[PDB]
Formats: sequence, structure tokens, C-alpha cells
Amino acid sequence: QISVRGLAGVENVTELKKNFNRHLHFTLVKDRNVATPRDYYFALAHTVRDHLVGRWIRTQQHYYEKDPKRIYYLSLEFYMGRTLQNTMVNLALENACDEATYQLGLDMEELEEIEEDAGLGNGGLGRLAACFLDSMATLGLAAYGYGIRYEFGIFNQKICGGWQMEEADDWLRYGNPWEKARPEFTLPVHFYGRVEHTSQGAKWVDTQVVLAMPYDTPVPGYRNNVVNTMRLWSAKAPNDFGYIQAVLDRNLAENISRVLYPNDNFFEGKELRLKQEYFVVAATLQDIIRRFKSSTNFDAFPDKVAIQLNDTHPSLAIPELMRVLVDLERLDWDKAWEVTVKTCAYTNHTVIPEALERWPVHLLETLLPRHLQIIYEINQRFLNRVAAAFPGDVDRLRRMSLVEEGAVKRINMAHLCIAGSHAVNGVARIHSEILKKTIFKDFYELEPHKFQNKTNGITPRRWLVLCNPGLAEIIAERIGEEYISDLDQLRKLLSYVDDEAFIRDVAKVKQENKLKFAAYLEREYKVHINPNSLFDVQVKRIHEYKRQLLNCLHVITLYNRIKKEPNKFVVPRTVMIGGKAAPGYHMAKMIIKLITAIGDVVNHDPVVGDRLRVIFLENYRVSLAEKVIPAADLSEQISTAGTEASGTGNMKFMLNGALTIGTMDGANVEMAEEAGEENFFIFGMRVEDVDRLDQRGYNAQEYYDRIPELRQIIEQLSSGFFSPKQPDLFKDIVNMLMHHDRFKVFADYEEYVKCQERVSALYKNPREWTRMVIRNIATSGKFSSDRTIAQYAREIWGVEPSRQRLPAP
Amino acid sequence: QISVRGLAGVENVTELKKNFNRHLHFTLVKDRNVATPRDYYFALAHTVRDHLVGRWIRTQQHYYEKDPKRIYYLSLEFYMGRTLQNTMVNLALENACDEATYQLGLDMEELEEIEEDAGLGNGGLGRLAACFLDSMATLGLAAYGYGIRYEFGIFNQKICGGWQMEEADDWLRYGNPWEKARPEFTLPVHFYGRVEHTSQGAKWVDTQVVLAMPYDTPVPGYRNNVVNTMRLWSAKAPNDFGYIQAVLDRNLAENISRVLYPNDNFFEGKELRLKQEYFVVAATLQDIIRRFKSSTNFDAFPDKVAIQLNDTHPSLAIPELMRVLVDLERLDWDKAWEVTVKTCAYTNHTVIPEALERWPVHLLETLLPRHLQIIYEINQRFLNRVAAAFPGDVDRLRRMSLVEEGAVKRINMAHLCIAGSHAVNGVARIHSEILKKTIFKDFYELEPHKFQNKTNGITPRRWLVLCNPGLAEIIAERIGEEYISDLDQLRKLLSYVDDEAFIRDVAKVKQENKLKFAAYLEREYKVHINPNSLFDVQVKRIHEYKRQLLNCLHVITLYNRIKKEPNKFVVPRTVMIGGKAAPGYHMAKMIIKLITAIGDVVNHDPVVGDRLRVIFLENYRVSLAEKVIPAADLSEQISTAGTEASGTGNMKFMLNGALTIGTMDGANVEMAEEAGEENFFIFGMRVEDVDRLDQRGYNAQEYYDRIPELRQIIEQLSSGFFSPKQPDLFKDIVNMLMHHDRFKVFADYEEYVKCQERVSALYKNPREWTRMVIRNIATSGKFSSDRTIAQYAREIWGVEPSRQRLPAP
Ligand SMILES: O=C(N[C@@H]1O[C@H](CO)[C@@H](O)[C@H](O)[C@H]1O)C(F)(F)F
Ligand SMILES: O=C(N[C@@H]1O[C@H](CO)[C@@H](O)[C@H](O)[C@H]1O)C(F)(F)F
Ligand SMILES: *Cc1c(COP(=O)(O)O)cnc(C)c1O
Ligand SMILES: *Cc1c(COP(=O)(O)O)cnc(C)c1O
Repeated sequence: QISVRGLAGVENVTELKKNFNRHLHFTLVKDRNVATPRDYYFALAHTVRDHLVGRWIRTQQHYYEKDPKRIYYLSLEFYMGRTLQNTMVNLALENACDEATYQLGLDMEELEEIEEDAGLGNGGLGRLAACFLDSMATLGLAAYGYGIRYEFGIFNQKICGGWQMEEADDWLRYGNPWEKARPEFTLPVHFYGRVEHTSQGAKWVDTQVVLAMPYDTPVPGYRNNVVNTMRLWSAKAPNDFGYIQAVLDRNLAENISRVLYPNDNFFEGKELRLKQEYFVVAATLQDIIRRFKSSTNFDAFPDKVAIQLNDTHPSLAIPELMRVLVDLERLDWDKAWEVTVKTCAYTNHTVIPEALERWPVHLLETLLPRHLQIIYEINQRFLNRVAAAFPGDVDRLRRMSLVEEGAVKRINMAHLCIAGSHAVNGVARIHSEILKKTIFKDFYELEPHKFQNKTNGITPRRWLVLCNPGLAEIIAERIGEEYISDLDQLRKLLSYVDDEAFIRDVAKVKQENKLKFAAYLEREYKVHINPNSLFDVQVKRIHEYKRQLLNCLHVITLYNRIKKEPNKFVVPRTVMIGGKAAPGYHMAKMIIKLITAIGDVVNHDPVVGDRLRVIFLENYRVSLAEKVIPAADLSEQISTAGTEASGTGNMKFMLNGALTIGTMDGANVEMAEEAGEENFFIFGMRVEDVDRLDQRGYNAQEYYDRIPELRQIIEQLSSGFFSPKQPDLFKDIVNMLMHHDRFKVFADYEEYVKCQERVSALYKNPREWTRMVIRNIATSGKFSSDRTIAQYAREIWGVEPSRQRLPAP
Repeated sequence: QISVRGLAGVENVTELKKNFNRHLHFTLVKDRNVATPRDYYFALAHTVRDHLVGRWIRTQQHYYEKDPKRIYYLSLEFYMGRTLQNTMVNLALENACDEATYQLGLDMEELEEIEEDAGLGNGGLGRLAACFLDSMATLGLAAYGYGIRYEFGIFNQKICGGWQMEEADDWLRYGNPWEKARPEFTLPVHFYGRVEHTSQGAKWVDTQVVLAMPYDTPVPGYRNNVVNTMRLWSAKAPNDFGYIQAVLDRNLAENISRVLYPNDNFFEGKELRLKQEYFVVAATLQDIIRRFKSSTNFDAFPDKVAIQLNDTHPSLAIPELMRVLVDLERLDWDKAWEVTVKTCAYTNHTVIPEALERWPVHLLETLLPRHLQIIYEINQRFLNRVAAAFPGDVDRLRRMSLVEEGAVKRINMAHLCIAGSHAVNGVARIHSEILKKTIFKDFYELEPHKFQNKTNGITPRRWLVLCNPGLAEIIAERIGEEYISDLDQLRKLLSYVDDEAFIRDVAKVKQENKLKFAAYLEREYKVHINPNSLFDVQVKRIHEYKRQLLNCLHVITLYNRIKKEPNKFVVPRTVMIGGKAAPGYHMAKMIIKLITAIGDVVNHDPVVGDRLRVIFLENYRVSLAEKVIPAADLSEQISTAGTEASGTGNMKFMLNGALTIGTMDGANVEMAEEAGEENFFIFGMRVEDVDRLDQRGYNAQEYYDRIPELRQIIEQLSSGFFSPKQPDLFKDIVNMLMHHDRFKVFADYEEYVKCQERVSALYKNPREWTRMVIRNIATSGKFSSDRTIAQYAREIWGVEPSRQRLPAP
């Protein structure tokens, strides 16, 4: 029972125990004789949920009364993770429930492990949406998250024979106690059809109809009694439509919300994905307009509504809003456009070419004929403005067009978003600058005022208090609990950098987390890691730009050095790498095989002993991140400079006591700036260096010829040293590294290895390592999503955040 | 507030109101400001459900302790209807909830109309299963109903342009508060594959797996605190099985429990239907064996288990039980067969050839290879016994074989059921006799001891107390409430046949029900019936053997007679016909069109006035039956003698104050016997007369030539009198009646019309009509399903029914 977990008052504990038994009986229809751990988990979940409803109802009633400006965050992904503990934390019910369940003879931690992750996201983009919802509630904003209720989220990853196997994430199998179906608010969504031009306006007719049924999930703010809503739409066929066959084919319409596309930073132009994108936008906008008409001059629309587009996925919101205002409300084009631009804002999350959405015209033409017409009109009017500002610059006109010519005509959704939004932002200072100097340079020159920066952040509730109570406690002991909702206060810890007691406590918490994780590794998965070794961790989606391959080269280097001088001392390390590969990404799947293949050799070499271990963490997800991050010593953030827009895992590691080894990419730059470069392990090419190399031409052979250790590794891979039975198993990997590596792994190899040596040197000095850690934790305040959201609120949405408690429950 | 509805004590009402508000708040997450009638319905449903759980848990605990013989009723259909009122009735909570909701400013009757019917059945067979579950709980039997949870039940019928239109019955859209998902008890079901013969036994391998997830619904007995279980299986794909496509194809496995085949007395040999049949049998038997091993000598299996097969739909239970005992438990064939025969019993529900299941061998061969082998072995051993009992009778061998030769080999499932069951029963005395003299004559000669009769019945709770409180009340006033669970006591009403007060009350209740229904007809559907007319009703599924066409001929006759002598007095009538037609049954759909077509002419003829009205009751279902039956004066039960196995609607009408006009078919024979033929309107050919006609040869032309009035009707139909714009619209109907009428409508026409004249004559004498009604109600006791179930229990299952209250809640 620790401080930050709240009070366990003898009135609340008694009440919780009583309600727990009531739900077990009436809700689950069970008794203590046949109840299983899962039944107990649900009884607790319903009990905690009850405390949420009263606050949920009055929060919504409050917004109705005060009628503030509403913020609508549109996203195709919300990576929520588990909800039980987070709810207890935000309601200050953790110790009380811990005590209550204890008295009932149950271990609450065991029950929490039963909850399924709500994996409605792929990684960074989806988790950001989740942290944002938490911060918006904590800052008292009338915010609504709108998305899709996929019945199958990100697939569960299994490793067989060292290869990734995918299996359906049937997360709703045992039910979801957090959501509340609202079938009464079902809305129709139209597809296909054709456009008819009548006396007064165009009409979209002969369409196929799919119903959108909403499910609401509560989003509690941190101890302020505010509970916002996340509304997720589910596809339903109308009862309108051989009898048997007709009923069975209903599943054709309902497939829209069936599964999440498992791609991270990769565009797949499939019809089903386009349907999902329009589905969420169409249902959401009707809901927004309906709520507004209760709040008909749409001139005040922008004063009461703000729509934030999470990348281009919900970009159809722009032409859909125009369609409704022009075709249905009958506003003149110019007025409708003014309203649209003023309510929409766009956030770009990547500059990688293969990740940008460019939809084939023939697809939109067939699926959304009216929207295509509106997009052409928008393009026509936009290009007229470009032509007026840059007379005779024809090359500029074709570069800025929303319509892309070539093999097949495509619509550049990013161009559409910029043209129809009053603000466009990047997610890290360096990323936002790259947008203005390269990808969106032409647009920045036309409308400089639209471009902004909003550096990403993470919520300190889930990423500190929830996953690392031990650290939150020792910090609270010295500076109070105020920092949990005002992370900048962590700076006060700077005056404890020479405090012998604090140094000891910080190191003790880390050691306990490592023992806790090392245990979990054996209990689940039966591994064999040594808690005394340096925990070197790289967890994130598998992708070539992330460079898990560079990490692999270092691991093999360490192994070869040990085999060369067996009785020479080296700082023991446990290298952990985890992450999922998109099912259709061949190279990513081969990288996973390589990692397990290296472990097969290294982990069973008698000469290596327990000085080096290579472990691939299976099924990396939010719940696993909450376990491994607090236990890490070294955070690997090694993407090629200019490719990771921001990164967020990097922030989680910094807040939890791990030092960082990384490139000057994304938010790493601002992190190093806040902590001081001397307290960061920076290495490799800077963005400018990468450009110079491309000017000259990247030739990997050069590095291979001049670096003996590197040559040895490539020869081991090519000869079958890591794949005896299949000598050429890794031929594709070697071929790519040698002839077509877009991310120049070899170019940063030497500096990476040398930087890693400096990390080992510091680890040998426990006291100085811990002092540097304190320097990092103390300056991580800027990376709280509360800061990020406060900036979006003031600089983009035009609303003031608030910390005032809502009038109790 | 009437007597039979229970007490409304000031302690219970206060408690109900408090729990009602709690559910509205915590469960529905609403407040009195945004709540709609549907929200109030759910708040009440959850409140009533709560009172059911405590009794549900202890009932199951009781069975576990005493370990009585268990009864398993297997059926592919359970036509439950609505559950709220039935639950209140059985728990004696109706007046209390009426008062509680009244104090909350709500009308409970309005809320009850919001509940969706659980239409998991087609008609008679499915409703019988439902009445049986009610009676088994009321008689204290450890019974379990096992079936399939179709996500789409019997389709909702819409009438457009006088034609039937079908629309999906999405009954689970707003959720089902009565069921409790039990995902923890999920079981695997195998399909396809092949058979491998090993050293010790055969093995069924390389199968496709589909999971069966159970949902439990409580079944409360009448005021005895017993709550049994109805377990319905739902199909789930294993998470085992392009990534996207693979996930979308999961719906291929889950289609098994998607929709109920909408056929009544018609066999459709489709693969999907076969999968549904094995699915329910496979999951159920594993559940049964699992529960048994807790209760390994299977010799005691028949002493602890009874499996009742509702027709041949679950017939695969026989070979599946053999498969498990022989292949899995490793019992010798002879021992396994002894156990199987002793635990299984089969109930036949029809003699109509097109309704009997005869599955093509090639289907079983591909879908269930091991079962086909077992069926061949059973057939081989069975025929060996036949050959030994009737040496040299080769014709007998081919007639009795389970394998039917011909175009395509088929398995006669009825033969399989008789061979593998220790008891076979018909559902009405005349039907059971027909089985022994015709269809199953050979089997009866071989094993006479197996054949029995169990005349159908209906539950007096739903079919009297629930739907006709007014009548239940006036009856209770004179003889007490004991008859509700001992219907034979209604005989005491015979001593009131000359009681002027009772006569007046019986007639008053009927008039009130008629006004109540006449109102509903306008409020919903905007009709124009006259409450003073005789309510002539025929409601049941549309089928040629039911002869809705004969009724049509009478209606047209009445119309023509009025047009012939306009100013002659005739007893006013409101003829109501309702029922659904199977989607693929052309003739049935044409009959519906004919009925609406007749109404279009008759209802708008100025000369007819309000002396005759023809109304087609749309979407006939259980909830509608509860409204129209209590309001009927005349019950039409006119199937051709020997075609309606029993009928159950006939019993509902008799118990509710309507007189019956019908043929000596099914249970009509026993009803007339109980009430006295003088108190019934019997007409037409008897079974023997139908046979004589077939011997001679049925020639409809003869009747057409000798009956002028009949000739006129056929000429009106043929000339387009009832279809001006489409003169030959009813050509198919006329052609069938004249050249290929298997049910000889013309043969009973004259006697039918004359009998109808006798009905009108009696109606003109209110006092004598009511006295005959009292004679019917008073002798309807034999038709209580409590009597039927008591007989199944004692003569087939070997268990004693009980009326003892269970040790409170
Ligand atoms: O997932 C995408 N972008 C991702 O967004 C997150 C959140 O801003 C960033 O931290 C990360 O660097 C970036 O790759 C996308 F969609 F752009 F490909
Ligand atoms: O539905 C069928 N049979 C029906 O069963 C009910 C219930 O016993 C009888 O009352 C009815 O007469 C009969 O047609 C079936 F399945 F046999 F076609
Ligand atoms: C935070 C998080 C991410 C993002 O990690 P990066 O290293 O920024 O790519 C991805 N997946 C999960 C489950 C996360 O919690
Ligand atoms: C009782 C009932 C039936 C059976 O009626 P019969 O006239 O015996 O065919 C059919 N449908 C419903 C909804 C019923 O309640």
C-alpha cells in the first residue's frame, strides 16, 4: 500500500466488497464455489465501472448546460490497452480496491492480468490518440474521440520455428464491460450510387446503405471527476437486405468494421480500407451536426466545432462536410468552404513515401462519385489561387495539384488536407521543419500561417504512475504528488542529483523492476535472463527505417569479440528486441527470423555464458510495454535521421529511468536538448549528412571494404553461420544491405559500435549511471501529453484548458 | 389490480422502484431526462431478472446435490415469444411491478410491447418445445432444453400490394437481457475429414473445427421457485483460422448459427441445415457426458440421462452417441448400443411425405464420414434382426432399411430414430394410430412395445393467465387459483353452466377482449372491424394441408349470397386469417395474395356494409397469438383428415372461450371427445372417407359439375373478378384445385358451408352460445402441457414429477 495509490478508507472498502459480491451474484450469475479468476476480474471491473457512470452522466450534462466549443478527434486507430487499472488510478481507487479484494482473499494484480488489451491500433499513431484522450479529459476539454469498433484488432503474434505467425485478436470473446452500446443513435452511411443534377443542386442517388451503430466508452480525467466519451462505430446491415443466401450476405456490409489493417507506415490502397475511412467520417459528421443543431446559421459552426484529422486517414471529412453543407443544407460553395477550413485541422505523422495515401481515381469514382466531383472542384479553385500567386509557374501547378497524373490518376490526400484545413502540424520540431523544407515546401510558400509544430507527448498516468508505482512513489516522497498532472515539476528532482539517499532509491526501484520482469520472463515463456546484466531494449514495430538490423549488427559484433578474447571482461548484457511485422512485409518478417536465429547461436554458446543473451519479446503490445519499459536500462532509438517523425516509445523510456542511445531524429533531438547532450548517447549521421550521402550516392560496398569487423559479419550471414540447415536463408537480407539499403545501416555502424562502448563504460560505474538517469527523469516534463494538448487547444482549437475539479460525483 | 396477479406489498413495491432506478442509472447509463420507453423496458427487465438469479443458482445447486435423472430435450426450434410478463407471472410479481411502475409514472403494458419476440421457431413444433420447458420446470424435473441460438429467427412478414415480403428478424439488435453467455464452457465440433483405421479402433482425422459457445436462459416454473436452463449454442471460428481475407472468412464457420430455416412441414436437404443439425447434437452430447462424469461405467448412463429427440432434426444424436462410446470411450459395440437405445426416445410430428428427412448419402459421406459408417453398421445389424423375425420376407427388408435405394441413395432418418430409441410416440391419439397402421407399420410389427402416444398440450400460464387475465380472474373467483397448475379442475365450472351471473361474466370478458383487439387493429395498421360481429379466426402457418383455401371458398360464398339477396339478414362476421408462408413455397404465397384480393373486393362493396369483413393479420407470431386468440369467437381447424398430426392452436382457442369448427383430425378428435360432440362443430370426411376417395380416385370436376355455388366461385376466380388488372392472376390456384389437389378442398366444401350455417344460427342466441363456450372451457383440462409432460416423465423418461416448492429464494 503506497502513497500515490490513494486512501483505503474503512467506508469505501466495505462498500466495494459489497458491490463486488453483488455483481458476482446478479451480474455474472455465479457463486464463490464455481467462480474462476476471470469471473472475479469481471466482478471487479463492473464494480469500478459503477463509480464511473455517475461522473460520466453529469459531465455530459455539464457540457450540454455550458455548451462549450467541442473538440472532435477523428482517428482510424485508438490503441487503448487495458482499462481496469487506468480507471482506478484516475479515480483514486487503487488502494481501496487492493484492500477490498485482499479481504475477499483475492490478489488484484492477478485479476488485472486477465483483462484483454483493446488493441485497436498498430503502434505509435494509435497509442498517441489514446494518450491524447487521457490528457484532454484531464485538462477539462469537451472532447470526443471518434473511430471504428473493429471486432478484430492488431493480430496476436506467435513465434514458431523462429518465424512470426499471426492469429486473430478476438478481444470481444468474453465481452467488454467498459463499452455501452447505443443502438438508438444508429445512423445510415451511403456507398456507390450515382450523381443526379437537378434544378436546385446535385443529388446522390441509388446508393447502398450501411448502418453505423455507436458504442460509447468512458474516458476519465485524472482525479478531476471529468469523464469524456470515445465513440466507436460498428457496421450493421439494414434489415432491408434465395432467402437464406440474402440473410447470409448481410456479412458483406458488416465486414467494414471487422478488422484493423495491420500496417505501420505503409499505404495499402484496398477498397475495404477506403470504405472504413468513409464509414467513420460519414457517421461522425452526422453526429457532429446533429449535436450542433441542438447547441440555422452555420457561421457559428467553427466557433462551436473543431475537427482534428489524425493523419490523412479521415481526410474525406473535408469533402463530406462540403457535401452536407452544399447538397443538404444548401449553403453557397464559398460560405461552405469558409466554414470547412475554419473547423478542420490536419496533423501529418510521416514523410515516408510508401506511407502517404494516394487513392486511385477509379476507386473514388465508383465508391464515392459525389465526393470525387467535390474534390475536383476544390482542386480547380485551389490551383486558381496558386496561379494567381505564382503567375506562369506551371511546374508548381502540377506539383501542388490534388490530382496526380501518371499511370493511374490518384488523389493525393495530404494535398487535400492542407487545402481544406486552417492549420497543419508536424509532430516534432525537426519533422515540422522537414515538412516546410521538402514535402510541403510549395504549400508553405503559399500559406505560411497554416504551418505549425506540436511535439508529441505521452500520458504520465499510464506511463509512470500505473506501470512504475515504485518510481512514482520515491518521487512523490520528495516533491509531492502535484507532478502527476504537471510533469514540469519533475525539474525539482535536479536538486537531488547529489543526494545519496535518492540515488540509492532510484537504483533500487530499477533493480526491483528488473527482477520483476526477469521473473515474468520465466513464469511466462520460460526464459533465462540474468537480472545483473544491462537490459538493452528495442521495442517498436518491425520496419526497415527503425533499423532493428543495425542493432543486430552490434549484437553479432559483441558476440564475435567475445569469441575472439573469451577471458576478457565485458559488461554483461541482455539484449531484448520485440515488435510485430505487418503480415505482408517480407523483409520485416525476415528480420524477426534473423533475431531469433542469432539468439539460437549466442544463447547456447558455452564460452559466452551469461555475459550475453539475445531475446525476442513475443507479441509486443501496450500491456507488455507497461512491463518491459520500467525494467529497461538502455533505450534503443536508432532510426535513420529524418525518418521517425517523432517517436513516443523514446519518451516512455526516458520517464522510466533508462538512458538513451540514438540518432538525432524525431523527438530524440528535443529530448537531448532538454536533458543536455552530455546526458544522452547520441551518434550517427544528422539529417544533413544523410542528404550529402544521397547527393554523392550511397555505396555500402565502401564500408564493407574498409571495416574488417563488418566484413566478418556479412560473411557469417552469407555462409550460413546463423542458419546451418539453410545456408542461404538470409540471402535477401545481405543483398539488400549490400545493394539497395534505403536506410544506410552500414553508414552508422562504426559510430554506433563506438557509442555502445561508451555506454558499457558508464554502466560499470553504478553511481554515475544513476546520476545521469536522474538528469533524464528530471527533464522529461516537456514530453507530457498534457503539454502537447494544451498547445493544440490554445494554438489550433481556440479553447482554454482547465484543471478545475468538476462538481463531485 | 386483479387477484391472480399476486400481491403488491408496500415492501416489495418500494424495493422494485429502487432497483428499477438503479438499473436505469448504472446499467443503462441514463437519467429520467433522456430515457425513452425502450430504456424503461430494459430497466424493468433487469429488475425482474434479478429476482430470477438467486433461484436459478440454487436450483442448479440442488440438482448437483440430489443428482436426479436428467432430462435433455433436443430441438432445432424453441419458439419462446416474449419473456418479461411470463417471468412476472411465474414469480407472482405482476401486480407489484404494475404498482411500482405506476408510481414511477409509467404504464407497464406499454413497456411490455417493446420487447422483441424470441422467434427461434416456425410454428407448432417450436412452440411445443417452449410450452414443454415451462411444464417441466413447473413439475420440478431436472430438465435442460438444448438448441441453437440463431442470430436471425423466423422472418418478419410485411404485406406489400397484397403480397408477402420477408425481412430479417434482427431480434438481438438492442440486446437480450435474459440470456447469459458462458464462453468458458465452449466446446469444439468437427466436420469433414476422413476415417483412419488403426490397431485399436477407428479415428476421425483431418477435420475442420468450429467452436460451440453456449448461452443460458432461465426457465422459471410456476411459483415453485424452480428455474431450469435452456442452453443455446452459437458458432464461433477458432482464432486458428492474405491475412485480411483469412479473418473475413471466419464468417464461413459462424454462418452455422446465423439463421433459422423458415420451413413448416417441409424438408429442404441443404448442407447448411445438416451442419446445424450436427452442430447442436455434437456440442450437446459432450456437455451431457461431461455433466455425467461429474454425477467409468456407462451402464448407469441410462439411469442418469434421458435424451428426447424432437422429430428427426437431432437424429444424429444416435450415431454420435455411438461414436463417442465406441471410438472415444472404447466400449464394445453391443454395450454401446444397449446404452444408446435406453437413453434415446423419438417423437414423430408428421406423416406428410415432403416433411420427412431423407439425407443424400453423398452429403453425409463428405461431411460426416464416420457417422455414415456407423449408420451402415446399425442398418446391417437391424436388418439381421428383421430377417430373423420374418424369414424370407425380402420386400420387408428393403422397406425397413435405413438406406433408401433409388436415383440417389438416401438415409431415412425416421427409420434410424426408431431403431435406436426405446420409445417412439405420436402427438395425438389418431396420429399415433396412423403411425402404427401405415408409415411405421413394419416397425410396429417388429417391436410393438416401443410405440406410444403422448397427446400434445399447451401451458395454461402463457395461454390463459398471461394472455387472458380477465377470464382467469372470473374463473378464480368461483373455484380458486389451484387450476393454474392443475387444469383438470376447470371441470368444476360445469356446475355453473346455468349460473346467470357466470354466463354474463364469461360473455363480458369476451366482449372486452374483442374491443381491446379491435382497438389494436386501428392503433396499429389502421383497420375498421366491427366489435359486434362474430370473430371468425384462422391463424397458423400457410400450407395447403391447412386448407386456408377452403376458408376462402366459404368467404366468397357468403359474399355472393349477400349480393344475391342484399336486404336479407345475416349474422355479421369479421373473418380473420393470418400466418406466414415459407419464402420458397409458391402456392402458399399465392394463397396470401388471394386472401388480400378477396378483402379488396368485399371490404369496399357498399352493399355489404359492415356485415362482412375480410382481414389478413400481418406477421402472425407468438405475441400476436396472445392478442387475437382471447378475442376469437370461432376457431377454424379445418385440415384434411389425417394431415394435422395434432395441432396446438386448436387447444389455445378452446381454453380461451372460442367454439371450434373443424374436421376429425389430430387433437380435434380428443377435444370433441372431452367436450362432447354436441358442443363442437364437426364436419367433413373422416380419415376412412379420405382413403375410400383415394381408392376410387379423386375427381374435383364432379363437385364442380354438381354444386352451382362452387361453380360460380371458380368462374369468378378464373375470369378475373378478384384481379381486374391481372385476369389470370389466380390461374395456378384454379388449376391446382381442379386437377391436382392432394387435399381435396372441394370434397368437404358442401358440408363445411352447411356447418358454418349452424354456427351462425347459434351465434344469434347469445345465451346458448355462451353456455356451449362454458362447456368447452370446462373440459379443456386434458390439454394442459402439464398432463402431457407428466405422461412423458412416467411412461418414457422414468422419473416422477413434483409440485413441491423449492426451499425459497
Ligand atoms: O504511424 C504513422 N506515423 C507515426 O506517428 C507517430 C505518432 O505521431 C510518430 O511518433 C511516429 O514517429 C510515426 O512513425 C503514420 F501513420 F504516419 F504512418
Ligand atoms: O412441425 C412439424 N409437425 C407439427 O408438430 C406440431 C407439434 O407436435 C403438431 O401440433 C402439428 O400438427 C405438426 O404439423 C414437423 F416438424 F413435423 F413438420
Ligand atoms: C509507445 C508504443 C509504440 C510506439 O513506439 P515507438 O518506438 O515510438 O515506435 C508502439 N507500440 C506500443 C505498444 C507502444 O506502447
Ligand atoms: C400455437 C402456435 C402455432 C400452432 O398453431 P396450429 O394451428 O396448431 O398450426 C403456430 N404459430 C404460433 C405463433 C403459435 O402460437
